[PDB]
Amino acid sequence: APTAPSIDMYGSNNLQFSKIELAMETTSGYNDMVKYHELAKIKVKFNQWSGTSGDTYNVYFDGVKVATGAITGSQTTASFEYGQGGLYQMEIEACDATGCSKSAPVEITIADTDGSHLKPLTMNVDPNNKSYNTDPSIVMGTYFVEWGIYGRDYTVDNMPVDNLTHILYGFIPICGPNESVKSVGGNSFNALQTACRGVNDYEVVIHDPWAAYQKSFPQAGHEYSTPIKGNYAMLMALKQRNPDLKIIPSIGGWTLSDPFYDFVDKKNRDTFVASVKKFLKTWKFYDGVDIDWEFPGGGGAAADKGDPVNDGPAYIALMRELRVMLDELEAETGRTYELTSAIGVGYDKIEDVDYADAVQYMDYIFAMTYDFYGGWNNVPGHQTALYCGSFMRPGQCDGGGVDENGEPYKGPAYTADNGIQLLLAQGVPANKLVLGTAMYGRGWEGVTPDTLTDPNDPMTGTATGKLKGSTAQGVWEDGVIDYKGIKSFMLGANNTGINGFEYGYDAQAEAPWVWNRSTGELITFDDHRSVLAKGNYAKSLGLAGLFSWEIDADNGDILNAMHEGMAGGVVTPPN
Ligand SMILES: C[n+]1cc2c3c(ccc2c2ccc4cc5c(cc4c21)OCO5)OCO3
Ligand SMILES: C[n+]1cc2c3c(ccc2c2ccc4cc5c(cc4c21)OCO5)OCO3
Repeated sequence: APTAPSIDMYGSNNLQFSKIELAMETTSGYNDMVKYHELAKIKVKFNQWSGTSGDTYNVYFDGVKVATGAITGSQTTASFEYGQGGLYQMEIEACDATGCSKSAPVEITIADTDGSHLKPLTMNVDPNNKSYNTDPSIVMGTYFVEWGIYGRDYTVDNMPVDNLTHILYGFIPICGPNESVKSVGGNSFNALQTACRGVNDYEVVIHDPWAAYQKSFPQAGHEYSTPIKGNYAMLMALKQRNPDLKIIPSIGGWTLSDPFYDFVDKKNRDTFVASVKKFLKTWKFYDGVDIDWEFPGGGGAAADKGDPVNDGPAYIALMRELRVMLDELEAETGRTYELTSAIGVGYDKIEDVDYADAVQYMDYIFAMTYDFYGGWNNVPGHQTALYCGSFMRPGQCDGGGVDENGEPYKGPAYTADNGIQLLLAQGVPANKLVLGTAMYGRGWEGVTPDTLTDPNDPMTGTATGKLKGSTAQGVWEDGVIDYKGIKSFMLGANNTGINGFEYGYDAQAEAPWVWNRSTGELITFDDHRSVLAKGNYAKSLGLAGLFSWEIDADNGDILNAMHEGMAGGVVTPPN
């Protein structure tokens, strides 16, 4: 028989092959950093220094023949293409008319972006996240933010994955106009300009390739030379652990929506939709797309953008066109892909889209039932309430009244139910609506007892400015505090108030607050009671479930309350 091939491990890239080529120690344009191949190029060198070499080689993966070729004397390179990622035991055999002889088996890795080469992720979840057996029909969603791996020190293996159905990854930018990104300061705008170098306008890109696929996470077993690292390799390993989990890229958001206003021109929609198809072919762990345009008709970060006439029909066309494209991917792959969108729920945001037309293309609408009131001005109110609070004036709730100046309200007040009922009354099906819960508070200072028109209710006061604090307190921006910061610095373990704060609850609105009457610090948030009220409301109206912004800010209490409030319930999944 021929001499058995001896595999040259270092001549064959120690048997590590990848379908994706990712640049590693540089930051450049997206199309220069990311190159995906439908088939991996496998090149394995072997030698046969003694004896006869034979005529032909065969390569086996786990005892199955996957390639064959000619022997070339004493040193041969087996070259072939392979599609399916995984870890395989490889043997190389040499054959001639006298017989065949085979190398010892050795493990070969073919990396792919579905995580097929990876073991299930090792988790490190805060144990205050509890176990539930919520029915698998109900949505339990959250947003994981790409930058939460920095100061917030919250990584993919911290997520309480068994308590989630959907993880929306915030956020994928669109190349083009992006002045709003400069409002976050720091290097966000410049990092986008780098990502977009050599990329056509209106195509998606990864904003932070260090966080997405370059950073080595030791908890995930990453080495500097591992071919895919970052949050994305951890999400691929998480999908191996929990295969029914849906992980969906969220495109846009508050700071990244400026390009959507040019989608009134179909040519820019076509560029965008094609780039999303390419993105989902490149990054296989993703299960759909979420469109967070804030907002059709304007009222978002860009004060000079928004067209009430034209943006709704553009949004609807976008959804139509994305569902055509996702149907093409479903034909090509055999997979199911979801199309979702997070939307404003103030009456003035809902009126700018005919959701009765859009929702036929969509699996879910994530209703942004939060940010109703906040530190952008000095008017207290409930930022995430279901219903109208005690603080509101007569006729403010339904918008028939007049304000303190005598001027008509322009529409119903900002509450979750006023927006959910506007959506239901136009025919959006309840079982496509997902209710938002806040894992943060918004707040003010200067709300001292002398400013209250009703002494029992601090939401009748007036502020002097935004809540101030430090990042150790969960205050990453003035006026906004992580829930886990409110619990550590204002509520305490028994939920009865520490550090000079008192807890209160507006039972009409279903909304909690903490108030320090000495500093005038007042914070509006969601807590166990108000999240149980949202779950009861969702069960009552047959909504699809609940989601939250943002998972790094919880300590487990808010996601536990989301499950607790949904106990016993089931829903019909959208078809
Ligand atoms: C995109 N980034 C990169 C960062 C970063 C840091 C620290 C903070 C950030 C950051 C903080 C807040 C952000 C907020 C954002 C954002 C991006 C960021 C953001 O885009 C959407 O709104 O050290 C390395 O790189
Ligand atoms: C000014 N801002 C910044 C935001 C923001 C976010 C998320 C939401 C907001 C936001 C939401 C509602 C708002 C409503 C407003 C406003 C500002 C905002 C507002 O000014 C007038 O009424 O992550 C980046 O930064």
